[PDB]
Amino acid sequence: DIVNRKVEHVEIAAFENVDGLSSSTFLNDVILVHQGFPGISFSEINTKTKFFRKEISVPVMVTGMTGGRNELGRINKIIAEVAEKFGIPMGVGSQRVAIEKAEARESFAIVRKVAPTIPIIANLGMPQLVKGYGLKEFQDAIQMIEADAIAVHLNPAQEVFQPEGEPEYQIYALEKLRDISKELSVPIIVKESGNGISMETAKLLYSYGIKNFDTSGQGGTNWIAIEMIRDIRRGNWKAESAKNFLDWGVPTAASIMEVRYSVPDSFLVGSGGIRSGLDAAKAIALGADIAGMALPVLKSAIEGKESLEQFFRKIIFELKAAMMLTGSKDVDALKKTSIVILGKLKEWAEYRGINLSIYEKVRK
Amino acid sequence: DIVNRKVEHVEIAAFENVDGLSSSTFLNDVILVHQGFPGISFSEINTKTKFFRKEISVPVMVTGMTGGRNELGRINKIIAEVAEKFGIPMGVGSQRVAIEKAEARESFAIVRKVAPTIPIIANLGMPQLVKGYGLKEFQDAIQMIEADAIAVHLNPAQEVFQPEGEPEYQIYALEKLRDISKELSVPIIVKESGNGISMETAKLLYSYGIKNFDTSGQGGTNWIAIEMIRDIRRGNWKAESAKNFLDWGVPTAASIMEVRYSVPDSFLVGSGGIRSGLDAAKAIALGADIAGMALPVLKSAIEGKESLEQFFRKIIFELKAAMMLTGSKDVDALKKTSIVILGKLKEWAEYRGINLSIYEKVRK
Amino acid sequence: DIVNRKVEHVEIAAFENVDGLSSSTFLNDVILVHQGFPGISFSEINTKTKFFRKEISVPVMVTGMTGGRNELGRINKIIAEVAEKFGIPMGVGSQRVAIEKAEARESFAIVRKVAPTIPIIANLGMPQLVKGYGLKEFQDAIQMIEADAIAVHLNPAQEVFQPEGEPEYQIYALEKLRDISKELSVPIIVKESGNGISMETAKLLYSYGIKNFDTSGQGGTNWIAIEMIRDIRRGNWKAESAKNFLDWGVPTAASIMEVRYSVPDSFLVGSGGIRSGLDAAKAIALGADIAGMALPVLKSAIEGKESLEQFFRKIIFELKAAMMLTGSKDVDALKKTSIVILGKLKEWAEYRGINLSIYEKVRK
Amino acid sequence: DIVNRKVEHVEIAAFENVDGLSSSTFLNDVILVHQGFPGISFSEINTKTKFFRKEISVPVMVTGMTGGRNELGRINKIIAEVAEKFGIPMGVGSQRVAIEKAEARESFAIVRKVAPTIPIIANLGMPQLVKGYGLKEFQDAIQMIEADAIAVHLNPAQEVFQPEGEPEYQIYALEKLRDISKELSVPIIVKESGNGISMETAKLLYSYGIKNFDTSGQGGTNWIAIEMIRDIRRGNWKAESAKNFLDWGVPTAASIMEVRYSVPDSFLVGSGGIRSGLDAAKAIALGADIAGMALPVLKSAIEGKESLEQFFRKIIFELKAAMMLTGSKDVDALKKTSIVILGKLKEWAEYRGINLSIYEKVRK
Ligand SMILES: Cc1cc2c(cc1C)N(C[C@H](O)[C@H](O)[C@H](O)COP(=O)(O)O)c1[nH]c(=O)[nH]c(=O)c1N2
Ligand SMILES: Cc1cc2c(cc1C)N(C[C@H](O)[C@H](O)[C@H](O)COP(=O)(O)O)c1[nH]c(=O)[nH]c(=O)c1N2
Ligand SMILES: Cc1cc2c(cc1C)N(C[C@H](O)[C@H](O)[C@H](O)COP(=O)(O)O)c1[nH]c(=O)[nH]c(=O)c1N2
Ligand SMILES: Cc1cc2c(cc1C)N(C[C@H](O)[C@H](O)[C@H](O)COP(=O)(O)O)c1[nH]c(=O)[nH]c(=O)c1N2
Ligand code: DMA
Ligand code: DMA
Ligand code: DMA
Ligand code: DMA
Ligand SMILES: [Mg+2]
Ligand SMILES: [Mg+2]
Ligand SMILES: [Mg+2]
Ligand SMILES: [Mg+2]
Repeated sequence: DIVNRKVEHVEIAAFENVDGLSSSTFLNDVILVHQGFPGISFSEINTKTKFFRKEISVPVMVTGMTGGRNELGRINKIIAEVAEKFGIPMGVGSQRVAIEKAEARESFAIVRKVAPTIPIIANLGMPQLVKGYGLKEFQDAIQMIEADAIAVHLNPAQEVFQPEGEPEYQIYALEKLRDISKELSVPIIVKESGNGISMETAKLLYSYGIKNFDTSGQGGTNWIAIEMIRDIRRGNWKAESAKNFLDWGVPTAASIMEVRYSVPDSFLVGSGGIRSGLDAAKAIALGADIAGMALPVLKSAIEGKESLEQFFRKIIFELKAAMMLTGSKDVDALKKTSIVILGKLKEWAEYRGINLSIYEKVRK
Repeated sequence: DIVNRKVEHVEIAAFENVDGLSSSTFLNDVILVHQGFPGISFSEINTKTKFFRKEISVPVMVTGMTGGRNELGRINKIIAEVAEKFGIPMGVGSQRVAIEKAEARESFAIVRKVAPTIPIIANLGMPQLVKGYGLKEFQDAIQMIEADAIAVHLNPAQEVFQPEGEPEYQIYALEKLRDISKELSVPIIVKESGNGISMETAKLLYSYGIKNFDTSGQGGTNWIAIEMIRDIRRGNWKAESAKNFLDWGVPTAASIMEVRYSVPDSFLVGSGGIRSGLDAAKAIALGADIAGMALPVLKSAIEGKESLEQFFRKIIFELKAAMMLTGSKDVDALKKTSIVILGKLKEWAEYRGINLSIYEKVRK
Repeated sequence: DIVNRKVEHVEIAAFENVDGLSSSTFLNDVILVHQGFPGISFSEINTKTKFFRKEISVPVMVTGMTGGRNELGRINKIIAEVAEKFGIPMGVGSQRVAIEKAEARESFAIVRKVAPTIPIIANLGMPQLVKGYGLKEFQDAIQMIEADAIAVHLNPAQEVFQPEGEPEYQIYALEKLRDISKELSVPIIVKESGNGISMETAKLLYSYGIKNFDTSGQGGTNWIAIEMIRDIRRGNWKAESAKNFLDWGVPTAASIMEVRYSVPDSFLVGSGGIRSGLDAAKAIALGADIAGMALPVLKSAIEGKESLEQFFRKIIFELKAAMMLTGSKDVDALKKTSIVILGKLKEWAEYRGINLSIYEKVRK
Repeated sequence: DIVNRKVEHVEIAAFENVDGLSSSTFLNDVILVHQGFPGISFSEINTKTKFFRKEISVPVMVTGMTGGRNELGRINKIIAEVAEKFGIPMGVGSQRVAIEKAEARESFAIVRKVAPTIPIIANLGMPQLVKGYGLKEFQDAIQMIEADAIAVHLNPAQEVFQPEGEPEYQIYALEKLRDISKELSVPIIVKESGNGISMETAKLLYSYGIKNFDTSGQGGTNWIAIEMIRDIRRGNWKAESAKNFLDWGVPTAASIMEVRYSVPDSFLVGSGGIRSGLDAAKAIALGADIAGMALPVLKSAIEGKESLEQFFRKIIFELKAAMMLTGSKDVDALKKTSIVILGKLKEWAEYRGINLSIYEKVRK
């Protein structure tokens, strides 16, 4: 039944109009300054970077999406086996369903079988921490796929408009998280799910010992939109309310600035509407350590293994083109390449007290 | 015959194209900062607030609209009985017509019969104070519905383009108002009617002892548009002039900033184009104490009692969603939640001498 | 054949698409702050103002347009006789044609016959001052209509794209103008013709003793557009060049700011795209002493005497509405009423060194 | 093969939709302030200016485009013979092809035969300097057309998306360039090719002794677009990546500011999307010494000799009109005429540390 929500999610995300629906990443307001004389050759560009204790080929990850049933597991298999081939890390979808029903454990375990070397990242929802999940459930999720880290997702926006949502985010869940990090063998990433991390949220999380964030800003997959659709589907009256919140949240680019600025030493994934290597480059240049993608990976994986390899090839090339044309020989150079910030993103930062000068210093 | 204007008003407002016609609230320029970790549960959100001496369930009021005849009174009945059920305060329409003709007194009295506990707010027009209304007419309007307060409306824009308008706002009417507040048992609210309160007007009113304002800014019901339509209807030449003034006035959001800034200790209703709980939340967060609605309430009440209950349910839910997602446990927290101010609203405030730093201080 | 240009001008201006073609007044960037409590009555609004030695009913003038032939003179008759009735001043079109051919003298003389009391303003082009016009031609034009002042028009943009244009503006023409003002019985106004006065131009003119300006900015009648059309009409290749300059010039609102700021004690007419009393009010509020109109007056006059009276009635009413709603009892109050300056106009002023604070001081 | 790319380039540029495709020059953000009193006559406007050791009639050049085959040479012949007639300098296309195959030497040599007096500018690509071109190849290209200077083009963006591109820009190529300037009889100009020169690139080039730049910014011919088309044409997968980079680069206007600001004493050609004399005037006023055009010259030359003479006539007239209407008697006056900078260009400059005050000083 929760496994039904799992298929509905994938089905709506893949085939319905929810990518950037009434939302914006603000990435249009970010411009990488072209360098007519790059000072490097294309083939000497090096895209390698660290991902905790491992090394990855490209500063891009597939962020968690699905699992919990068979056709969901065979998607996870396609994603993971291609991810392995390209040396890029992969998060799995929420593992709640695999703690609840043991038949679902396979659709997540397949990932480590077929991707033995890349970082794999586990996934559990924050609301579970208030509803009695603790150290052992976390250890289960982790060692079920031999995870290199665990992602705890923030989705209060989604839970609110969900027909069946559990919108409970009592502060005590953070005390519990902080305790679970005491004795977890792997690091915790806190990620949003299409609505973005603000500087108040980041600072709070940091004050409880969280050092790794994933922006998941608005302008990508619109989870409010997805739940609106589920609501329309069962004539649930919340549908119309959801419509009014379609553009709620921190746009991805704003979130990257906000997190980097408020917690300078963070490890930061810039995600939420990354659709090209150009988007990925902007996010990294803007302040992220790596870029994250979900929806476009799903869409390719559904079409098949080679479709997804073609996709990763395209992303990688686009990224390298952006690096080439900014004179960035490696990921570190990209992180400090010249940018222009315009428009609504500029106004956002100004109002939010982000000093553009001290910001430029912090991102390098 | 003035009872004809009363039906025409309702008929045009309800069924013709006048909501936000060529006008804007500037509320698009206000963004509530999403909090991925709210720190509260949805069901522990408390929406209660004070409304003078009484307590109300939700920081929302129905602002005055109509009365003066029978089908107008049965609308007032539907509005008031639903308002009672939800614990939200209700203003009645201008009571001039009930001071003039005694047959109209019923269409206002019904309100207190069917809504014994919520705050009810009386209504008289400012131009009447120049045309010989005084303490007794005020007391009449008040005790005719056992009002908890009286709203005196400013409508010079409307009076100008009205075919039959009385555009007289001599300063002496304020001396009279100030004298009437001497010996009125209830407080006075001064409200606009679709064209907004500026800081010059607020400061003037304050200097005469008025402490409670209702912004009624542009971007909602367009009263200049309504009178243009009445003018077109009787081939009155003023119709075309009215067309040129369709976007005249202070946008709601600007007005809320202006009044809060210029009179910090005011009790402020933020109204004019509030159409969702999101709009209500923005207005409160921006600086209002409560949000006010008229037109969408009318439209639902015309459709029937349950239609209106469905409407209030939707508004309330939307509001609580906004509170949830900003980590606002109660109305006070919402009043000091994080916002972003962009675009034309920002330019408006900057030009008008509204220091954004001292503004942030004042709203908290 | 210069009398042919005269008819072509009127015919194109009246019946072809040239009003605000690709141009803008920037008046949308000027907002008059609505006053919910005006503090005055509509009927006590006084619209009288000085126009040199005379007094006029309304702070509006009809700026010069035509004359030089019979159907042109009967337009001038309609304009002047209605202008007399309303107590508003009128400029005539360029009188070159009446100095050249004596048969054309009637189409200008009719104006003083039918309008004995209002200020009448003569008209000669600046390029004539380089081509041997002097004190006597000026005196001729003046006493031919018993002018209360003479307007000398700047039209280099127009002359450039004119098929037959004389684009000669040698500095020496100013020495000559300065000398002609020595012994002229009436004041000189220098006006543009759809392309606006900059602060460099105003300062220069001032340094030669000119104290009265008429902005005639872009966003109204587009003279480059008119000459483009004349060019298209005789397959003259300049047509396409003219197309590229369609938005050349200082927008009216920018010009008003520029002239007022650079020459604070100037008498300033704000003209170029004034189409409503609202436009007129904005121009005056912005810094003009009076507002000027040409094209919409032509269009009405062509339709007939009563059509034009209806037009002036509409303009006057609109103006008084703007005054009413800003609490402006008279023209002086309007000149210092509260405004907001946004958008492109704001950027224009900032770049041009117009300090917004010292500007606010100067306009009062 | 390489001579095929040469024809394809011309064919796509001339007949396909690639001029300003998804790109912008930002020239809309530059406004020349109109002067109602120019202070000059149109016929006394002098458009002469220096181009290294020679004098040219107009501050405009034809920047390099083509050559390498016969129908390409007869285009070069039309361009050069008209350029001679008008006294405007002409760059040739890349001469790589004429170093490689001797049959191609004629299509470049024709230029000096038919244009004996104007400056002719040679052309070689930067990537050739890493691939073993040196002093002798440069001297070949130079004396093959008796060049007055040599342009070395930067095209890394193009090389990246080219199906057959050589994206190699190792720093060592600059050491080589700097050495080649040791013993070249003529000056070197470094030009981009549709993607613009940034201040980092300019400063770097300057630090290696380069003093002459050609902005070739985005908003004109879109070379990424051209290669996308070549890619689509051979089902090369890069096509879709190129689509994501269609608006990559420094807009022309931004580039002119950037180069002028970062290297004040530079000789600067402002090119990339110059389509009218108005565009040319803006570029010069903005900070360029001369304006450069390519695509519109190609398009006319393809139509024939007289078509191209008509084109240069139109450009020249437009330029003089702009000069007239800003009171610019000569090129120097235009270089210091009054401008307004708005919009996205303003934001670009502000973020990039271009102080608008010190900028105004530098451009005069
Ligand atoms: C079908 C599907 C299902 C999920 C998601 C995505 C999709 C499309 N995402 C959210 C995802 O990781 C990401 O943060 C956002 O979707 C924004 O990225 P994109 O815009 O999709 O690239 C997600 N996040 C998470 O932490 N737990 C979950 O189980 C899921 N579920
Ligand atoms: C039919 C109708 C009639 C009235 C009104 C409204 C409507 C729709 N409103 C104005 C109202 O209280 C409010 O200030 C504005 O309409 C802006 O709010 P909305 O945009 O309608 O939510 C109103 N105001 C008032 O003070 N006296 C009046 O009698 C009325 N009349
Ligand atoms: C038919 C016609 C002919 C003329 C004009 C206008 C029209 C429409 N105007 C220009 C006019 O006075 C004014 O400055 C501009 O037209 C801008 O005002 P409007 O936009 O027309 O209100 C004008 N100006 C002038 O000084 N001498 C002239 O003879 C004329 N000729
Ligand atoms: C057909 C064709 C071919 C070339 C070019 C252009 C065209 C249209 N241009 C680029 C040109 O000089 C200029 O920098 C850009 O095209 C921008 O100017 P326009 O937007 O074309 O005016 C060019 N540049 C260069 O340095 N070497 C080359 O051989 C060519 N090739
Ligand atoms: C984008 C996202 C976080 C999806 C999972 O949410 P959910 O509440 O359906 O899953 P679970 O309840 O298993 O966390
Ligand atoms: C928005 C508003 C005040 C409507 C009532 O106007 P009116 O002029 O019909 O009211 P009254 O009955 O007080 O004249
Ligand atoms: C707008 C304007 C100034 C029109 C008169 O121009 P013109 O050149 O036709 O008139 P004249 O030849 O009389 O200067
Ligand atoms: C715009 C431009 C530089 C076109 C020539 O590119 P190319 O790579 O064909 O030049 P080359 O012949 O030097 O490789
Ligand atoms: Mg959950
Ligand atoms: Mg009334
Ligand atoms: Mg003339
Ligand atoms: Mg090459």
